Amino acid sequence: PRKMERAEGPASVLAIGTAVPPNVVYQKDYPDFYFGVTNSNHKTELKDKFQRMCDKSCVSKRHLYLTEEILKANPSLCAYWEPSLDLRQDIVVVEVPKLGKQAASAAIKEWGQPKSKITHLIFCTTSGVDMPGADWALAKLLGLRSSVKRLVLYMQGCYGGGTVLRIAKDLAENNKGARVLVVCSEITAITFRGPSDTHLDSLVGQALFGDGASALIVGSDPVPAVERAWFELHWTGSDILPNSDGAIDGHLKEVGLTFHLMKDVPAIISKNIGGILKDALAKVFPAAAPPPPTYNDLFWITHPGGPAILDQVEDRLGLRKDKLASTRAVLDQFGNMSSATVLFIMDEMRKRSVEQQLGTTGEGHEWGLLLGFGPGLTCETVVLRSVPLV
Amino acid sequence: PRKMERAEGPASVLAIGTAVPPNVVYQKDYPDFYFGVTNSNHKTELKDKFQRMCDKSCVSKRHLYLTEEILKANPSLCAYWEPSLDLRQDIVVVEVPKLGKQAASAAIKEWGQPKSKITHLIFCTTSGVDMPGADWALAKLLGLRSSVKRLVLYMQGCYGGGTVLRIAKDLAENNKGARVLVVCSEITAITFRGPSDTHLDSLVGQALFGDGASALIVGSDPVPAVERAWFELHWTGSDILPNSDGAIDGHLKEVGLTFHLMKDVPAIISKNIGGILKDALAKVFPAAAPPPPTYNDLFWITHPGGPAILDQVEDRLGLRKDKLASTRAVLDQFGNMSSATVLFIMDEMRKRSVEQQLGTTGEGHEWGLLLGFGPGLTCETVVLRSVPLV
Ligand SMILES: CC(C)(COP(=O)(O)OP(=O)(O)OC[C@H]1O[C@@H](n2cnc3c(N)ncnc32)[C@H](O)[C@@H]1OP(=O)(O)O)[C@@H](O)C(=O)NCCC(=O)NCCS
Ligand SMILES: CC(C)(COP(=O)(O)OP(=O)(O)OC[C@H]1O[C@@H](n2cnc3c(N)ncnc32)[C@H](O)[C@@H]1OP(=O)(O)O)[C@@H](O)C(=O)NCCC(=O)NCCS
Repeated sequence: PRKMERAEGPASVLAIGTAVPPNVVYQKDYPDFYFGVTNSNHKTELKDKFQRMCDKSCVSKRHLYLTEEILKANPSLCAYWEPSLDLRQDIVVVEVPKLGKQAASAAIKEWGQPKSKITHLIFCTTSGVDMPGADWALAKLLGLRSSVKRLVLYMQGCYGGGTVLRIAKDLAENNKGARVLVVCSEITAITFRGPSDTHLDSLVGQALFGDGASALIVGSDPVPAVERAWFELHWTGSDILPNSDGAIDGHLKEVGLTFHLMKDVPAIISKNIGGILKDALAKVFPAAAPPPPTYNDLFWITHPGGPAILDQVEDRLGLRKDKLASTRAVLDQFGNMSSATVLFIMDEMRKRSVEQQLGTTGEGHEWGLLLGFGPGLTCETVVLRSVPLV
Repeated sequence: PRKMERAEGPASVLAIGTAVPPNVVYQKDYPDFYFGVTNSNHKTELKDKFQRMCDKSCVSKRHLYLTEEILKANPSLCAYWEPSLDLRQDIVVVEVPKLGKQAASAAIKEWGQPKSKITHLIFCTTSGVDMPGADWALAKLLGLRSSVKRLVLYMQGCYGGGTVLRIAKDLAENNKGARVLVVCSEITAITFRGPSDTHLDSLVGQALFGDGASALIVGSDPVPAVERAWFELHWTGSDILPNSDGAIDGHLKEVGLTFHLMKDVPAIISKNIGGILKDALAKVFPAAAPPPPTYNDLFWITHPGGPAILDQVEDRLGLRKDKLASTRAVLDQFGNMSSATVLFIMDEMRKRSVEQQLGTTGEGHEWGLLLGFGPGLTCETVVLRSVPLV
C-alpha cells in the first residue's frame, strides 16, 4: 500500500472561471491613445507602421489594468527605456494575484464545493516576481487551507497555459482526492512602454497583448451528481522547435519586461507543428485499433500569439476556417493574454457548445488539442477529450 | 487503458551530483575581505556586528562565483543600494545554468544511462530570471532531447529543495519510464551588496549564503542490476506557518535581490515543526499497524537556514546531538546554498553511510525527513525511505 494513494481516472477540468480588468480599450482608438499618452506624436512614420499593425491584428478590444490616469501619474511607464521595474513590480505583485483571485472565485463558485477541498495550487504568470510569490498571495486572498501544496510558475510566457495542464495532470492523477486550483494571470503593466523605431518587434506586443486571468479546478474521479467534468486530459508533450534559438526572448530589466522577436515565428511554428501533432496522435491512437481523427475532426484550443501564427498553421495543416473560430473570438475580444488565453478559449468553446446544443463540450468532436507557444521556441501540446452533452 | 501509462513503485533518487564555484572563501577571512572590498572599514560597530555573525555562523568556508577581481571591476555590486540588476542578471542568467550543467553531468555520469533517456527536467533557482529560462538553457547546454518536459521554478527561496521533490514525485510516479533530471542552482551574485547599519538582516545573508548546484535523477521502477536507488519519496506536505507573515521576504529590485528577514524565524520554525512532523508521521504510519519511528530513529536532512534554526529545532524536538551531523557538515563546508543545500546533505549522508559501513543510506535508519524552510513562512516536509546497504 502506497503511503499516498493515487487516483484512477483521467485528470478532468471541473470548472473554469475568468476575470479581466474593467477598463476596455478599443483597437480603433489605440494608435491615437498610445502615441498620445507616450508623447510620441512627432513619430509620424512609426505611428503609421503601428496603425497598420493594429489594423491587421484581428484584435477589436482589450482589457487593460493601465489607464490614462495611471499612465499620466507614472511617466516612467510611458518612456521607451526608463528605469521603472520597481514601480511595475509594485503594481503587478499586487494586481496579478488580485485578478487571479477573481477568476479563481468564479471557478470555485461554478465547481460548487468548499474551497477547503482544494489540495493543490498552480499559479502561472509572466507579470512580476516576488518572495513569497503570487501563489502565496492568492492562497491568502482566497483563504485556502494553510497546507495547500502550492507551485508558482514565473516568467513562463505564452506557452504557460499548456504547462499548467501538463503539471496539473500529474498532481490530480497521482493523488487520490486531489483537487488542483490552476490560475494563470497576466497584466501588461510589466511590459508597457513607449515606441521605438529601432524595436519594431516591441511594437508588436503593444498591438496584441491584453490583460486577463483564468482559473480551473482540475481533478480525477469526479463525484457523480456532484461534480461535473468538461474536458479530460489524456496526453501531454512539449517540444523545443528546431532552429528557433532567439525566436522569442523576454528579459526582466531595470526598465521592466522587454521582448525580442524574430519575424518568422509563424513560419517556425507552422512548419513544425504538423510533425509534432502527427506523432502525438499516433501515440494516443496506436496501431496494433482506431485511427487518429483527422485534423478537421478535432476541436482546437490554440494560443493566438498573433494572427499570422493562426493563418499559417491553418494553411499548413489544411484546417477549415471555422476550426479556429473560438480561438479567434477570444483574440478579437481580449487580445493575446499570454498564458491565460487558452483557458479563455476553453471556456468560450464549452459555452458555444452548450448554447448551440452540440453533442459534446468540444463543438461536437470527441478529441481535441490545446496548444501553447512561447519562448524557446517551446510548443506545449495537450490532447483533450470532450464530454458528451445531455 | 491509459493514454499515458503510469509507473508502479515509489519515486526514487537514482543519482546525485553536485558542483560549486572553485573560489573558496574562508569565513575567518571574510569580515576583513567584505568590509575592505566594500570600502566600509570605517563602520567599526557595523563590522563588529558582522564579525560576530561570522563567528557564530557555523560556516567555515563557502564557494563563491564572485571574486575580488570581479567585484573591483563592477563597483555597483560593492555599494549597498545602487542600480545593478541588469549586471547581476547578465551574470546569473548565464552562470546559474552553467553551474547546473556541471552538477547534472555528474549525476548523469553516476546514473550511467544515456542522457536521451531523461524525459523531464525541473530547474529551481532563486538567482535570476529569463525567458526562455534556466531550464531551457540547461537542456540546450546538456543536449537533452528536444521533447524533454521542462519546468522552471524561479524565485522559490530556501524551501525549493523540498518543492522540487514534491513535484518530481508525481512526474516520476504518474509516467511509466519517466526519468526526471532535478537541478537546483544558486549563485549569490544576485544578492551581494555592501553593508548598511539600518539593514542588519541583509548582513545575515552576507555571512551565511554560499553558491552551489545539485542535481538528481528521479524515477520509479529502477531497472534491476542497471540502476540503483538511494532514497525513496513516500510522502510530501507543505505548510504556511501561523503568525509568520513577513518573516522571510525577498524582492527582485533594480538594486538586485533584497531580503527582509525577521529575528526568530528560528522561534517560529521550532514552535511549529513538532506538530507538523507528528501530523506527517501519523499519516505515513496510521493506526488501524506499526507505530511511527521516534525522532531519534529517523534520519534528518534539514535545510540549514542558519545555526539558530538547527539549534532550536534540535532542542525543541529533543534530538540527540548527532542527528543533524550531516546537515551541519554541509553548512560548515558550503554555507547556506538556498534550495540546493538539502540535496548536498542527501549526498553527504549517503556517502557517510557507505564510508562508515552503516546499514542504510540514511545512517542505518529506515525512515527519514527532508525539510525545507523559506518565504511564507513555508515549510516543505518530505518523508523519505533509505535503501539498505550491501
Ligand atoms: C503583427 C502582425 C499582425 C502584422 O501583420 P501582417 O500584415 O501579417 O504583416 P505585415 O508585414 O503587413 O506587418 C505590418 C508591419 O509589422 C511589421 N512587423 C511585423 N512583425 C514584426 C516583428 N516581429 N518585428 C518587427 N516588425 C514587425 C512589419 O515589418 C510591417 O511593417 P511595414 O508595414 O512598415 O513593412 C502579424 O505579422 C502577426 O500576427 N504576427 C504573429 C507572430 C507574432 O507577432 N506573435 C507574437 C508572439 S507569441
Ligand atoms: C548565525 C547567527 C545569524 C547567530 O549569531 P547569534 O547567535 O544570534 O549571535 P549574535 O547575537 O552576536 O548575532 C550577531 C548579530 O547578528 C544580528 N542578527 C541576527 N539575526 C538577525 C536578523 N534576522 N536581522 C537582523 N540582525 C540579526 C544580531 O542582532 C547581532 O547583532 P547585534 O550586535 O545587533 O546584537 C544567527 O542569529 C542565526 O543563525 N540566525 C538564523 C538566521 C536565519 O534565520 N537564517 C535563515 C535564512 S536566510
